[PDB]
Amino acid sequence: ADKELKFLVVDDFSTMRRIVRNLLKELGFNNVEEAEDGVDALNKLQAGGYGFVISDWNMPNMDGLELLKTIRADGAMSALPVLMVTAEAKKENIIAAAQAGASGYVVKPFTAATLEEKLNKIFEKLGM
Ligand SMILES: [Mn+2]
Ligand SMILES: [Xe]
Repeated sequence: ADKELKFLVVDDFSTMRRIVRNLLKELGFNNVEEAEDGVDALNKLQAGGYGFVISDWNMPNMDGLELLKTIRADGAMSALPVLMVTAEAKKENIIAAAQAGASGYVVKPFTAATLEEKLNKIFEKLGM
């Protein structure tokens, strides 16, 4: 995928945001920003330019499911790819997120390999 693609990384914990960001760097993506929750994320997406979103689920202000639903419901971002990266692993949460339009779902903890694999899976289906 285009190495200038702009990513938005969302999680309420810096450690994870940091892992994701560094991982993206390895893959060749430097246009990367961070957000700490749904609200903070929506504001930046409103700033335009974003082409991909990686997000956590449990976060104050607006959690990841809500963010996802909001992004898919907005005519201006509805197809924005959204990859869930969360510790929630119950099948019931995966269903909800998936039904809600998630482009992918990764469970924490995860390896460098797993992430890249999922990202490419999403690129592959969107022809990116
Ligand atoms: Mn969290
Ligand atoms: Xe994330």
